[PDB]
Amino acid sequence: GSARLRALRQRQLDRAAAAVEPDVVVKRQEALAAARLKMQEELNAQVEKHKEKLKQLEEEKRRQKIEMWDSM
Amino acid sequence: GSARLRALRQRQLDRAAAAVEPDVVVKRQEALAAARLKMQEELNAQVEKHKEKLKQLEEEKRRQKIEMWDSM
Ligand SMILES: [Cl-]
Ligand SMILES: [Cl-]
Ligand SMILES: [Cl-]
Ligand SMILES: [Cl-]
Repeated sequence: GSARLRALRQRQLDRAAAAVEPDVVVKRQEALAAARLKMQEELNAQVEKHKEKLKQLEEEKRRQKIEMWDSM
Repeated sequence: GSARLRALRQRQLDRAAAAVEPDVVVKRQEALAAARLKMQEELNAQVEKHKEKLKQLEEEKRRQKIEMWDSM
């Protein structure tokens, strides 16, 4: 071994432990939570868009029937 | 006037009346009804597709929540 290698190991240990230090853990959670919020906003907007489309399609179905009876 | 013009008028009258002759009326109705059936089949398939999408989006919303609680 050597002094340089012993220093390298210690720095690797510092890096390995840093992944789960409290500042890192909270920042990484905040990043995950912000991504989840964005994705929930997008899912919600899609849900509303599909509901609106279903409303419109039902109205077109009703119109097709009325139109027929009107044309008689 | 003239014989050719009197014949032309009579043929125009035949054409004008032909639009509402019974064979024409039934064939034109069958064309309208076949178009309506096609459009109703397409509306119905769209309705089912949007319902399926809504089902999937609701499942993704639920998954996002479970995943969070699981990650704690
Ligand atoms: Cl470590
Ligand atoms: Cl849509
Ligand atoms: Cl006529
Ligand atoms: Cl869809």
